[PDB]
Amino acid sequence: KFPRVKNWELGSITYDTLCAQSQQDGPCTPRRCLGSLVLPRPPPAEQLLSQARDFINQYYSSIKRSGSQAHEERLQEVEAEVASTGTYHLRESELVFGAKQAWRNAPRCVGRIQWGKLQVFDARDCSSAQEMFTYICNHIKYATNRGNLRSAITVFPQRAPGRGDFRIWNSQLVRYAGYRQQDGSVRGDPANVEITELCIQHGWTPGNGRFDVLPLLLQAPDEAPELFVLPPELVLEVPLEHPTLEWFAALGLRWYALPAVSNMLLEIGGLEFSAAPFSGWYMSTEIGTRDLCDPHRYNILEDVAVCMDLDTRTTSSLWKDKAAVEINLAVLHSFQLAKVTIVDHHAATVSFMKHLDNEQKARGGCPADWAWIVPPISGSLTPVFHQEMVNYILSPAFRYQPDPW
Amino acid sequence: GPKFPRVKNWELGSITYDTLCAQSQQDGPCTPRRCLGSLVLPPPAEQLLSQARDFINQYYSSIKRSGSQAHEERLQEVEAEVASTGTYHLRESELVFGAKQAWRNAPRCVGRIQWGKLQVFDARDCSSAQEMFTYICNHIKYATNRGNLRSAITVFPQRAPGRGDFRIWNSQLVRYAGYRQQDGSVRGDPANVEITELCIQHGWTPGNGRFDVLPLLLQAPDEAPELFVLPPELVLEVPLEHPTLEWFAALGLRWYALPAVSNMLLEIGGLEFSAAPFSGWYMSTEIGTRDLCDPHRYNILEDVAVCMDLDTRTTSSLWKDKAAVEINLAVLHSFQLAKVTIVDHHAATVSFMKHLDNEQKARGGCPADWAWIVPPISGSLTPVFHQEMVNYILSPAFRYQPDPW
Ligand code: HEM
Ligand code: HEM
Ligand SMILES: N=C(NCCC[C@H](N)C(=O)N[C@@H](CCN)C(N)=O)N[N+](=O)[O-]
Ligand SMILES: N=C(NCCC[C@H](N)C(=O)N[C@@H](CCN)C(N)=O)N[N+](=O)[O-]
Ligand SMILES: C[C@H](O)[C@H](O)[C@H]1CNc2nc(N)[nH]c(=O)c2N1
Ligand SMILES: C[C@H](O)[C@H](O)[C@H]1CNc2nc(N)[nH]c(=O)c2N1
Ligand SMILES: [Zn+2]
Repeated sequence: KFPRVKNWELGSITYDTLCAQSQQDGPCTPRRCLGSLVLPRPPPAEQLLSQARDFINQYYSSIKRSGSQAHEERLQEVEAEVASTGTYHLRESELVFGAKQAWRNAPRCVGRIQWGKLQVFDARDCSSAQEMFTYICNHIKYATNRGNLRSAITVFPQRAPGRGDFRIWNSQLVRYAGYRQQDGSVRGDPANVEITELCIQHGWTPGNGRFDVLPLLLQAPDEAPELFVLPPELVLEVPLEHPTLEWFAALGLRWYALPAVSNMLLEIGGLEFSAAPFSGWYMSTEIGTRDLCDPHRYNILEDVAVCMDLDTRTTSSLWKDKAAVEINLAVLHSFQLAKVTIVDHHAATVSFMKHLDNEQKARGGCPADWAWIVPPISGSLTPVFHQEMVNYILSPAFRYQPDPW
Repeated sequence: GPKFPRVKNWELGSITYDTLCAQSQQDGPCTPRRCLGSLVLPPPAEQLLSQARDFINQYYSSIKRSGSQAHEERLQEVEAEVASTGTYHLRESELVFGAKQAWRNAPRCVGRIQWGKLQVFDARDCSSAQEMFTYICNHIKYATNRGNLRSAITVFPQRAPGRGDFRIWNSQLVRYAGYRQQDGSVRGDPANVEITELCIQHGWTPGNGRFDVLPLLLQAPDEAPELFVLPPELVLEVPLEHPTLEWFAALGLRWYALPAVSNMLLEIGGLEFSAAPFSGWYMSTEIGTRDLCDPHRYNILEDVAVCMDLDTRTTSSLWKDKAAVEINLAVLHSFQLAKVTIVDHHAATVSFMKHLDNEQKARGGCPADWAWIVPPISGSLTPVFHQEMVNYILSPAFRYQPDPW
């Protein structure tokens, strides 16, 4: 029934009872495990109503007023609206609780110890792409806070039956352009070649650098997306330098301060918010290891290794490993020097272990995706590597959705 | 699309579908409700017959005589033998095929590109613990081959109804003792404290070093295990030194050349070989990262970092990452200098990607455990991190079994 969960470094054991609350299926079956796969392969009134009731029940339990008079009336309100219109609307307080629970429930997030502190901006009164842009600029300004980053989420209008969705085409609010060139090489970020081309197609005059901030493509229901350029002063960037390798700064690398996912769907009580960008702060390995070292991304490993005069002739000199460590150290040093919030992978995983213990006491478990929680470098040097994890889907939740184009 | 799991490589953008998983006849630990992929450890003549028929079918398919008169005759011979004795026995060629397939099918082994090159030593005529020791010493001599390691497996008699099992109590043929200290600490390998104590309880006079090779505790059917000391000349070890850090040699670290798992059960056609030690050669991270750096093992990170004069007072200095890389480099360098076979994690993972492609063409897939295939350091710097994997159980197989005590 309840899975037994062991930590091999400490020998401690726990049982996950929270998974019993999962009402949505994952990709695995007794025949085969697909845990390492990245992506998965009006609604029934009864179904929506059951999801709504469960959520409202979650909400009243959180404010210690379960079964109260307020609880009963709210349940009747939801019942009334769904029966007459096929859908319903959340009160702002419920939306706030819901957004925090969705973060708390995200199996792939190692930063969940911060779940209770989230600034929620209600943007459900948005009726145009231009209004979306204003809300997004205010989100960025509040979240960045001159380097003292604050977690936030802005929630745009929910999906509605037979009507197009509000969407942000960009995968993050701040991303660097990727320009395809003659022989097929890429200047900038290869991961963003498609969005860059769409921006150009929608009238953007492209730059030609390696770190050009992309404009936003915002879309209101059933209308073509509109292009908006972020005011440079709102986008805080950090030039990268190394504490002892004087020549590193000359590589001309930099990264933006604010990580802000904008392509995920927020589901709360059966309602779906197709545009609900959220942001916290970076864990250093995201930039130092994946963005800068992935072979299909900036792929700077060899350049740095050569500068360090390492032997790139064979794998056994571990030049890739050495270069990677220095690049991650540069990221940490640079953000600290620029006074911009960032967390290293050791600190982040240590806090996640504390989060697991807190949740075991609070809810009897914590859904977690081991392959995503363990950092991309120095995996076993962190406590999470030695910790067995149980992965499952709880609601409220953040989920992937199809690209709008 | 195809009704089989779709598998993507995110570095290359390539896609394959796994059709081999359709051949699995044993369920794993996952369900649609929750994934337990990160967990380490999650006869009826009628049942035995089905497993035996499947295996014989696999064997005749491998030699391209499926459906032949010989295939049908062998199936009848197995049914007749099980009918009158309750079990059956494998032909020499069937055992060789079976042992190679068990390795080929092992989801947690990154060295499977070598699967077709396994020397299978038949020891099914073994009748005493003394003879088991002779077979084991012969395995070690052949496999070590003075540093030019050769993959091998020695198969002792299968389990038989009502009769005791043949068992090797040690987890590996070569392991270092772990001595619990007065203050509660451990001198040596913390992972081997239990087996060490059992050896002492069975008459072994312990040493007092950090790298004392343990004696073997061998068990013949229905007899107390017997103690055997391995002749030092047969156990090849490698003193550890670093290519540029001259003081590393002074730490007095060392490791053995031969990795030889001895506590796993080899299952072929329903038959169970409780004692079937196998050995290949080490991937450097096994020693440099797990054995030497795990907190619950030798735990030498701080010692090395202090010698490197790193800032061990803060996580952001990445002292653990820096020390781990140098320790792994020392292991590679030392084995190479000693002319002892070893493979670095970059070379091993590249060879495994080739294996995946070979198996896609040969069998339509390859069961693989992502959490185990991705190395413990520099995960995303290797190609396997970016490769989705499907995990499932195929037989013949190597399985864990309960400790004999
Ligand atoms: C406070 C600092 C935070 C830290 C350090 C943190 C860190 C991380 C990291 C390292 C990842 C993996 C990213 C990747 O590899 O692509 C991640 C994923 C995720 N985080 Fe957090 N996070 C933070 C705040 C937030 C906030 C504020 C939310 C939402 C309210 C959130 C929701 C998620 C979700 C949904 C994912 C999975 C996204 C995906 O599947 O691509 N995180 N986070
Ligand atoms: C030829 C060189 C080989 C290399 C480099 C290699 C490497 C590895 C590595 C790195 C692991 C993970 C070990 C751990 O983290 O505990 C592993 C696991 C495994 N290997 Fe291989 N292997 C080789 C040969 C073999 C042979 C000859 C067999 C059997 C005939 C084999 C059977 C397995 C099995 C069953 C596991 C899983 C063990 C467990 O679950 O604890 N390997 N191998
Ligand atoms: N630290 C965060 N990390 C998640 C966002 C950055 C991540 N490294 C990334 O590049 N995510 C892709 C994932 C696309 N599926 C994106 N949204 O563009 N988030 N945060 O709120 O603090
Ligand atoms: N490379 C191998 N690795 C597996 C053996 C060494 C591994 N690092 C290890 O310590 N395995 C534990 C497994 C504990 N479940 C043992 N048997 O003592 N095997 N080989 O045949 O080449
Ligand atoms: C194939 C594999 O699932 C994929 O490369 C995953 C592994 N772990 C990850 N972990 C994090 N945090 N982020 C990622 O993008 C990935 N990618
Ligand atoms: C809890 C987690 O499954 C555990 O620490 C695993 C992870 N991956 C591993 N991978 C390998 N090769 N060997 C191991 O012992 C482990 N341990
Ligand atoms: Zn699974």
